[PDB]
Formats: sequence, structure tokens, C-alpha cells
Amino acid sequence: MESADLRALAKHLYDSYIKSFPLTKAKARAILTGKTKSPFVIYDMNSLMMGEDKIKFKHITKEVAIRIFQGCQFRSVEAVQEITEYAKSIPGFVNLDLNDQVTLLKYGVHEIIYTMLASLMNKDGVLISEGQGFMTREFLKSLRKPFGDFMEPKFEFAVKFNALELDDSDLAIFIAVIILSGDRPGLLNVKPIEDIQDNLLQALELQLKLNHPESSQLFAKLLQKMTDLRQIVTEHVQLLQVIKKTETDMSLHPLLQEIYK
Amino acid sequence: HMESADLRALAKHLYDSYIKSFPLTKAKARAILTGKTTDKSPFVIYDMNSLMMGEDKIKSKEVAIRIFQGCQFRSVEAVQEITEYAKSIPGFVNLDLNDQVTLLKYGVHEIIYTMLASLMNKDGVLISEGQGFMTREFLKSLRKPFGDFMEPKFEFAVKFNALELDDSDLAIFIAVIILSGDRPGLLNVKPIEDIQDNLLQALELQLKLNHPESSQLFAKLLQKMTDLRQIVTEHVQLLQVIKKTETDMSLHPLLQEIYKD
Ligand SMILES: O=C(O)c1ccc(-c2nn(C(=O)c3c(Cl)cccc3C(F)(F)F)c3ccc(Cl)cc23)cc1
Ligand SMILES: O=C(O)c1ccc(-c2nn(C(=O)c3c(Cl)cccc3C(F)(F)F)c3ccc(Cl)cc23)cc1
Repeated sequence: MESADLRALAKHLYDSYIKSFPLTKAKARAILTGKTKSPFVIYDMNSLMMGEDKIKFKHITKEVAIRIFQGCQFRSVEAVQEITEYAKSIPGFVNLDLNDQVTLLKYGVHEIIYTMLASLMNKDGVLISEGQGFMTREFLKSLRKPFGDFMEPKFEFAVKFNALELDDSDLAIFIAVIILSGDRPGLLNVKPIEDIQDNLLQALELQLKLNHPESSQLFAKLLQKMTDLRQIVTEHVQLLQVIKKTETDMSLHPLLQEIYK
Repeated sequence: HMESADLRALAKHLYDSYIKSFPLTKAKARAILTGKTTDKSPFVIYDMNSLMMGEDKIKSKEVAIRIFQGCQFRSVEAVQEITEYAKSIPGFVNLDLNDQVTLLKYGVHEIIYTMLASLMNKDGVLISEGQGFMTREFLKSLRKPFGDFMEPKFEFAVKFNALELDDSDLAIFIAVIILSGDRPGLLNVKPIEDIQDNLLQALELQLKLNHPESSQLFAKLLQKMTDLRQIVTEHVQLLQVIKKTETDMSLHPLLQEIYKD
């Protein structure tokens, strides 16, 4: 591709990423610094209750640790629909075989979720409820039984990922790259998938060089983070299997289980 | 950053050391696997009967166990060769001693499976310095847990070999693997990442110059480190299983210490 076509691709994805994801990294950072309506902090059991009364968190219609877990599931399901709409804007994506589109999203949404969750994290906690709340890392770590170690791997990824200091215009391309992974199981026609990823990778490379000229081999260092994402996804699955085998206060309305499957 | 002439000098240095440190190169392995070589033809082991003649021609346990111990013995020799190659990487021996050990502890197996790919095609693997060739089917047919220990390596090899790297490419890539700042327990991450930055720069230039028509080969190679990580994980699980089930069986001290955590 030509240099002007790569910038065009970059600007297109950035615009689409803005339309598809309400809470962008730039907005989340403003909130987390102290540079903008300040968020409601949840740092213990009592300030959780108060936050449910005042903000009426949609991830709270049980036991506290359970309700919080389930609330992350509710938000993940929301994120899936935002990512799915974003995918449709990727040039070439809707022209792929429909089963392949489903297959790419099925395996890619989780890597994307955690990529974008880092945008809402710092070393001390995570923004929730479209940025109206802030749940502290220490309050998450203090949840009983297996729920106390559910978010901590995400935080540890987030601190290292954020050190790369990507902005939304970088991330928009990076997210596209994740979706167009030709190595997903069951793909029927890998060749146009990798053709698109090649254009996205080229565009990501030029974008990082233009936007971070002083950050040597940021492109490679970003690609290596896809190892850290895949590992986090595998560990998450491990935690679910353990939860389903051990916790019985998990079951909800059967219709709820189907929504959250 | 570095100058082009410095990056070519680094690539030339590593390829030279790679030749000196690893007797059985990919180029040698492929010449043996292709043919038109009456002098280089291996003895082919495809069932229990041909294994017995192979003991006589190629040179008190059970077959599945002998085979598995064999691979462990050859993994030890590989660690030796990889260690010798690591000392040649500029900056490596200057690092904190504990970190050198940590980089090798977590690095060697990802390198073993990388270089094992060089000895493989979809139908089998060269053994005994290329004197033998063991079919993938005969390996898959081994009893108990040992029937599945090589198959993940084959599946990786098939996809890794599709990149068509040669030894000079692999010399830099192996260097990048060793100098991973993200290994657990590293004391001084920063001087490790400075080296890997120079190695990444050198690898990128090398791949562009050597495979000018292979678009984004650099990025595609970096994504292979996820497959490496997962093969290692699955091997670790198999060892824990063998330790609880095969009390006869012993391990080289070198491998025992690598495996500890
Ligand atoms: O491990 C997973 O599978 C997982 C975990 C969390 C999210 C996740 N949460 N989130 C919240 O901010 C949130 C909200 Cl909005 C309301 C209530 C609670 C939460 C929170 F506790 F989970 F944090 C997100 C916002 C954006 C995106 Cl992309 C992802 C998330 C996803 C997956
Ligand atoms: O699971 C692991 O961790 C593992 C497995 C195999 C090797 C391994 N074997 N090998 C053999 O030649 C061999 C022998 Cl000697 C006898 C029988 C079978 C084999 C072969 F099928 F595995 F190939 C190698 C040669 C070079 C290198 Cl670098 C690695 C190996 C290492 C680790």
C-alpha cells in the first residue's frame, strides 16, 4: 500500500472507533488524572452499597463478590456488541464468508475486551459504569475465595500495557489487527483475512512511527503484547471452569444464563 | 536506534555464532529431508519392528519410555548448545548473573521447539543427528500419555515452517527469544530490553532484506511466540503427570532445575 492509503485506513478506523466505543482512552485518562464531575469511588463494602443507591449501577440488578463478578459479565456482553459494530467498519470485513466473520469475533472479542479494559485502569483501580464509578484495585483484591484473584491479572497486564502510552488512534488499528487473525480455529478462507491484516499491520506500523517517532520498536513491542493477551484469555477460561464446578450461588434465571453464555 | 551497517554487522555476528554453536542446521536438515542424496539418506522408523532394526543400524525398558527419555537426553544437549550461543549475544554475559540464569531457564524450551521445527515435515522428524527419521504416525501411536507429547510440536512446526525462514533468520529470532524482559523474577528488566530492541531492529532489517516479497513476515514471526508459550505449558503439564505415574523414571539435573517453577 501507498503511504496515503495507510493514513486513510488509519483515519477511517479512528473515526469508527470513536463512534463505536463511548468511553475512549482520552476521556478515561481525563477522569483518572483529575483534569475535567468526579467519579464515585468504591473502596469497601459500604461505599459499594451507597454507589448502588446513588448511581444505580446497571451491573447490579446474592453475595457481593458474586454480584461483582456477574456485573463484569454483563459489561462484557455489552462490549461484545460495540466491538461487533466496530468490526463491520473494517474494510473487507463484511465481504468475508459469514461463518468466518462469526469465527473471528468469537475468538477475538476477549482479547479486545482486555485491551480496552486497560484504557480504564491505572495501578490503583478501574473505571466502571461508563466512567461514573471507580472501583479500587485493593477492594477487588479483597473479595473472598476465587473472586479475589479475578481482576488482578488484568491490572498487571494493564500497568505494563499502558506504559506503552498508546492513544485511541493507535488502539483503533491495533484492535482491528486482533480481529483479523488468520490463525483462528475453523476458518474457511484464511487468505482474504490475512490480506486485510497485512494492510492493517502496515497501517499500524506507519501510525506508530509517525505518532511515536522516539519510541524504538514500539511496533514489535505492541505485537509481543498479543502473547500477554492470549495468556490472560486462557487463564480467564480456567477461572470460569473452576467457578462453575465450585459455586452454586452463581446460577441465575435460566434466560440470564443463556444471555451470558 | 542503530545504523543499517551496524544492524547487518549484528546479524552477521549472530549467524556466525549460530553456525558454530548448532551442528545440525536447518539447511543441513532440509537437504537430508529433500533427497537426491544417496549419502545422506536416513533409516525410517514407522512401527515397532522397524524401530528394532533401527537400534542395530542407527544406534532394558519399554519403548514409549525409551523414546521419551531419548528426547530428554537430546533436550539436555540442546540446552548446552543454546547456552553456548547465548554467551555470544552482545551484552548477554554482561548482565546480572541471576538474570542470565532466568533468561535461559524460561528461554531454552521455546528455542528447542523453534529449532525442532527445522527437523520436521508433516510426516515425521529427523533424529540421531539426522541419521534416523521417525514418522509422526508411529509417535502418535505410543501408549498412555506418550502418544500425544510430540503432536503439538508437529502442528506448530507445520505452521512455523510455512514462514520459510532460513538459519540466518533463525539466528536473530532465537536471540530475541532469550532476551525477553518479561520473564518472571528478572531483577534488571531495562538492560535486557535494550538488547532485545537492537535484536528486533536487526531481525526486522534481516527479514526485509532476505524475504523482500514476504509481506509483514516480521510481524507474523513475532506472533509465533504465542504458539511457543502454549507448547511449553502443555509439556509442563505432561511432566507433572509422568512424575505422579512413572516412578521408575528419572530426569537430568539440568532439566529438573529448568522445570522447577
Ligand atoms: O474478566 C473478564 O472477562 C472481564 C472483566 C471485566 C470487564 C469489564 N468491566 N468493565 C467495567 O468497567 C465494569 C462496569 Cl462498566 C460495570 C460494572 C463492573 C465493571 C467491572 F467490574 F468489570 F470492571 C468494562 C468496561 C469496558 C470493557 Cl471493554 C470491559 C469491561 C470485561 C471482562
Ligand atoms: O517434549 C519435549 O520437550 C521434546 C521432545 C523432543 C525433543 C527432541 N527430540 N529430538 C530427537 O532427535 C528425538 C530422539 Cl533423539 C529420539 C526420539 C524422538 C526424537 C524426536 F522426535 F523428538 F525428534 C530432538 C532433536 C533436536 C532437538 Cl533441538 C530437539 C529434539 C526435544 C524436546
